[PDB]
Amino acid sequence: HHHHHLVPRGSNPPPPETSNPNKPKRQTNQLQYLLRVVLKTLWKHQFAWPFQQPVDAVKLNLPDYYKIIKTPMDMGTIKKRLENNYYWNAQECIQDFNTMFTNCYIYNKPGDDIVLMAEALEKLFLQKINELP
Ligand SMILES: COc1cc2c(cc1NS(=O)(=O)c1cc(Br)ccc1OC)OC(C)(C)C(=O)N2
Repeated sequence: HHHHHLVPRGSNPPPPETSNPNKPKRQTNQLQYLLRVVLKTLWKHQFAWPFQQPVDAVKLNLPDYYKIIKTPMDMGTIKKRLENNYYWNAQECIQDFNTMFTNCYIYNKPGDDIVLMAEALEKLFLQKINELP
């Protein structure tokens, strides 16, 4: 038999939503700070790049990534959610950051370069969180 299962291929899943008209939303002091200070300082950091977009498991040759990580999250998605006023409160946005960091610590090994990057970003995140209004 000449079917060698070379197709169909893998793919990335659809990315998290960044819009949802029926989701409850608010603008709050805390959410404005989350965009203007928290997200924008992490985004500009030289360790941000692995976290600036949904994980492209196809490009990165990480075929196990979406087998292990079932609640993906990234700063591109968070940025867009903040820009779109998607959240109801600060907790929803903070939880997204916490999911992103937790995913990184699940997927990778302590001491890995990616983990060193997440640790540094998480330290900065926690510092900025402490000055939330
Ligand atoms: C092993 O390659 C990677 C592992 C991760 C990763 C990216 C890669 N591949 S890579 O080419 O971006 C890469 C980044 C660093 Br830092 C070190 C080695 C890498 O690939 C070998 O980012 C995410 C998906 C957020 C992750 O949690 N882990």
